[PDB]
Amino acid sequence: GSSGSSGPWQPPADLSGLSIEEVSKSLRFIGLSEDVISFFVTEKIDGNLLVQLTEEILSEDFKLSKLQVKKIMQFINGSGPSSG
Repeated sequence: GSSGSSGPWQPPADLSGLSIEEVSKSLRFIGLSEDVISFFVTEKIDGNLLVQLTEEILSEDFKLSKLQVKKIMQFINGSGPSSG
């Protein structure tokens, strides 16, 4: 494809290295709220940080919704045999 809008970007296999900026797009994959994304970039949250974050820290500190914490966790781990 010459010119125009093409070339879809996506997150790598491992989330241990991404930058605070890459994270903003990392969540875009699943499609989260505009507030959630910025909530990470504003908290200096990066790739190495995301992987470090846990459901407990996401519900204790972040205190995000039950759905969010569930969506973010699924992104970190990656495993998902349920296949919604």
